[PDB]
Formats: sequence, structure tokens, C-alpha cells
Amino acid sequence: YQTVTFTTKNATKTSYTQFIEALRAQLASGEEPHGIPVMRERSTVPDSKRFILVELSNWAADSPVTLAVDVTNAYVVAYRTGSQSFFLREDNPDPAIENLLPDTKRYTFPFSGSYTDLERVAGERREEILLGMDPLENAISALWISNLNQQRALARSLIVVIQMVAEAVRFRFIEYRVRESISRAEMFRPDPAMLSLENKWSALSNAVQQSNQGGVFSSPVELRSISNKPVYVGSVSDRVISGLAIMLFICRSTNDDTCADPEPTVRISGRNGLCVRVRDGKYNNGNPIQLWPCKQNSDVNQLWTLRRDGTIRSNGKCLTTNGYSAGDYVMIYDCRTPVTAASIWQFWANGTIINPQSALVLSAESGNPRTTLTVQADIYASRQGWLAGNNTEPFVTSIVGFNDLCMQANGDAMWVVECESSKAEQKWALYPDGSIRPHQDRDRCLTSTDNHSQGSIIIISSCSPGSEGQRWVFMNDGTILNLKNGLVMDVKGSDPSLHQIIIWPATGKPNQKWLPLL
Ligand SMILES: *[C@@H]1O[C@H](CO)[C@@H](O[C@@H]2O[C@@H](CO)[C@@H](O)[C@@H](O)[C@@H]2NC(C)=O)[C@H](O)[C@@H]1NC(C)=O
Ligand SMILES: *[C@@H]1O[C@H](CO)[C@@H](O[C@@H]2O[C@@H](CO)[C@@H](O)[C@H](O)[C@H]2NC(C)=O)[C@H](O)[C@@H]1NC(C)=O
Ligand SMILES: O[C@@H]1[C@@H](O)[C@H](O)OC[C@H]1O
Repeated sequence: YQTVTFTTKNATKTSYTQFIEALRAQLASGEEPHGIPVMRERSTVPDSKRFILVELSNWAADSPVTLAVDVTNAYVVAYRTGSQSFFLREDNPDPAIENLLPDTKRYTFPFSGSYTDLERVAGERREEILLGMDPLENAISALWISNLNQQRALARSLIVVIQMVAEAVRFRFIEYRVRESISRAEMFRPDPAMLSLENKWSALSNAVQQSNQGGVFSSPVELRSISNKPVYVGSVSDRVISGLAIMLFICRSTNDDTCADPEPTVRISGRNGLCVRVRDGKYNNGNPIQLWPCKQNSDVNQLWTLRRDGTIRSNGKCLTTNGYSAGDYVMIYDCRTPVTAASIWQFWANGTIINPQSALVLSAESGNPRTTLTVQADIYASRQGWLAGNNTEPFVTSIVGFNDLCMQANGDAMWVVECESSKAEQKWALYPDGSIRPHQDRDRCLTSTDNHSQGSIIIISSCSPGSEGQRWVFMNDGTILNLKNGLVMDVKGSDPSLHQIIIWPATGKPNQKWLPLL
């Protein structure tokens, strides 16, 4: 395992994914913190195993351009063109990078592989360079020739190449963009979402790794949408995170703190987008915990410190169960100095808040505001789904699936139709409780006809049950999972004309890949 190849020659949406996917597979160390692949630690990789060679091809051939890609961060540190090797200046000469390609030219550019440098030398920004097959086809040709009196264009070219390989490896969002370039043969400029993903790749890894057990960030990471709207990410469980394919190595979870275990104070949103609230702001012992709209101010009765001891705290007091039986209510109570079992919860990344002593879960048996919460038998219903984080408004976007087609609401039915920007039926609200709702009808949910039946057609129905078939999780897999089922969302027989998205065991790839679009 050393050399992955890609060619432009008759390139398909499939073969670019196969290439990206193959590069992700060797860049993955077996480790998978919080469920997302991370890359190998530098002090762990011997110089011998420190590189992948990426062999790119072209029409105006005849030997390929080979990039040296560092397994540690997916940096393009050098590239070869026959006898000649070209290297990027570096802030800290690594033993490994020099000696990487012996028996070869060795020229070093006066610039680094960073974007600030490359843009500087290129004389334009990332948002001004077209991306796509033609741009890559020209970038490859220009890196083949490697004319040192040009150089402006060498640096431009590396911007094309790094974005279309390394960035795509890291994000399924940008991988999507290039697939759409190949399908429509239409070049594209990098939109502000793609630039923010590339800019915040390091931060996202840091946030995820240094998160508590449960995936809650200590600080949000600020991303962008297409159009320049701010996107705040507060946990691994945020649906946008599902497009984060592979992370930089930062640390290992619990001159270097292996990984901090913070105790963040966050809102907890769930059922119908409502918030876990200490009723009327009162903290007398035994006072109920309820559903209530999310306040976005800083009143203390909606803020919960998720402490390491497993308690969940608002003000000075602890989130507590009144008893260990199906139907018993959850309340505020004093935290004890031995710290009792009725006050310990695991808040799981999937969105369940479970009291370990009773194996019963935080539930909302009733969809309306002021409904008293409730430990219940875990059935992974949406009713029983939750999300830590201060940005509580449902993320609104397109769900792209098979053949880069978009889910579209059609009355009581959903199925994937060709993507088209004005939507509005194609817009989906990704709720805090795991449900997918049509933008223009937020009383209705993306629901299984029968969650017990494999092959059951998924419809749009009333959210009012808050059932098993109304919770969905966007997985690093790229699948949409049903917890409880173990089953995935699926386009029948990879055939969109059947108008049926169904519930099916994990295959095989393509007809079961989904991306909540950023
Ligand atoms: C919890 O939410 C609030 C913001 O709404 C933040 O906490 C506050 O910040 C300061 C102001 O001096 C500090 O004095 C607190 O101690 C204060 N309030 C309390 C008691 O929480 C904080 O940003 C947290 N939010 C995030 C981003 O996780
Ligand atoms: C994420 O979703 C899971 C549903 O399958 C929940 O439970 C965990 O799942 C088990 C098998 O996948 C098991 O390996 C786990 O240990 C179990 N929880 C624990 C800590 O015992 C829960 O939502 C999952 N856990 C995370 C990563 O939050
Ligand atoms: O909630 C508390 C806040 O009011 C203040 O900043 O003191 C510490 C915090 O935990």
C-alpha cells in the first residue's frame, strides 16, 4: 500500500469517489475517536511508512505527476515529474521529508504548501480559481512541465490539486462539489462553506477530540454556509459533522494532555426543538424538569453543566430522577456529597440521555410545552432524542443521496428527484430530536410506515407519535441510520424512478449514501 492513482481520462463520478475513498482508507489509522476516523500520530509513524504517492493523469500525458502526501495531515509536501522532484519550503525541516525522493532533482520552492503562501505566489485567492475536471487537467499539465520561470501558475496549480484531492479526502461536502463537476462537466469556484471547512479542518478535529464523552465541544467552531450565513458547531453529533470524513491527530481521549475532558455548559434540545427547562425557573427540591422553547438569552434554568462525575447541573442543583420505574418524573434536586445514583446520566453522542442505575432514559411523553419529563423504557424514539449545544435552531438544508439527487417532499411521500436550488420542498429541517422535517411543514416527520418491517417505505407523517421510525442519525458511514432498527435509509434497487426510499440493512455502497448539505 503506497500508490493510489487517479486519471482524468474518461473520469466518472464513481471513479473519483473510488480514488478519494482509497486515499481515505490508507490515511485512516484504525482509531476512530467519537466515531470519526483520525490520522496517525507523527511520533508513531516511522519515516519509512510516512508517505502516500498520488499518481495523477491526464490527456496531454505521458508519465504521471506523482505527489508525496504526508500520512500525518494529508499535506502535499513534494511531487515528482520523472527525474525531477519538487518540494515545498517548510517551517521545520523534518527528517522524513528530506530524504523523501532520493535519486532525483530536488528543487525547493521559496513558498510553503499553506494557502496564504500559495495564494500569495499565485496572485489570486482560492475563491477566484475555478475547480473541476478542466482546471485539474490544466493543473496536472502545468505541474508536469514544471517551468520554473512560471511559478505563479505552479502555485495556482497546487491550489487546484490540494483542494480536489486532500480537501475532498477530509470532507464529503467538498467531495460532493467535485462529483457535481464531473457529472455536469461544469467548473466551479469554491463557495464560502468549502472555504470554511478547509479553514476550520484543524479546529474541527481539535473540537471533536477535546470534547467530553458524548461529543459536546467546550467551544463552538464557526463554519459557513453557501451564501455567507454563520454555522455554529457544538458537538460531534451536529448533523453537519457527518461530512467530516477524516481528522488531523490532536490527542488521545481520556508536554501534552492526552486530551482535556471538559465540563461544558450547554442547552439541551430535543422533542419538537424544545429545551430541557427547570419549570418556572424554581430550584426548590422536587420541582419538575419540562419541555419549553429555547431562550437564546442567559437565564440559568435552561443551561446544564455536563460534569465528569456524570451529573447534569443547572444553577447549583442536579438533574435527578424521582425513581427507577417506567413513568417516574425527572426533577431538580440537591447534588449529594457522596453523589447519588438517581443523579448520574450518560449523555450519548447518538442523542440518548440514560440513567445507568435504572437503564431508563430521558423522555418527553408528550410533544407540547410544559410537558413533564420522564424516565422511560429505551425504544430510541425521537421522543427520547436529545442534542447538547447552544445553537438550537434546526439546521435547514438539502439531503443529497444516490446519483447526487435530492430528497423532495411530495405531499405524503418522499423520494429523490434531481436537485434544484429554489427547493422549497427540497429543504429539510434537521431537528434536535433526530427527526427530519419538511421546511414548510414542521408538524410532519420523515417516518417509517412500519419500523419493524425491513423494506418498509419511508413516508412523511405527523411528528405527533415521536416514534422509533422518526429518529434518524447521519453517520460518518455516510448512511442514514435508524437506532432500534439497526437499518439504513435506502433508495430501492438503486432505482429512483420507483419513488421509494426504504429501510434496509447496511450493504454494499452507493444507493445508501446521504449528505446533509453544508
Ligand atoms: C454557557 O453559556 C453562557 C453564555 O450564555 C456562558 O457563561 C457565562 O460567561 C461569563 C460572564 O463572566 C461567566 O461570568 C459565567 O461564569 C457566565 N454564566 C454562567 C454562570 O454560565 C458560556 O459561554 C457557556 N456557553 C458555551 C459557549 O458553552
Ligand atoms: C451511540 O448510539 C448507540 C446505539 O447503538 C448507543 O449505545 C452504545 O452502542 C453499543 C453498540 O453500538 C455499544 O458499543 C456501546 O457501548 C453503547 N453504549 C455504551 C457506552 O455502553 C449510544 O447512543 C451510542 N454511544 C455513543 C458513542 O454515544
Ligand atoms: O452558573 C455560574 C455563573 O452564574 C457564574 O459565572 O458562576 C459560575 C457558573 O457556573
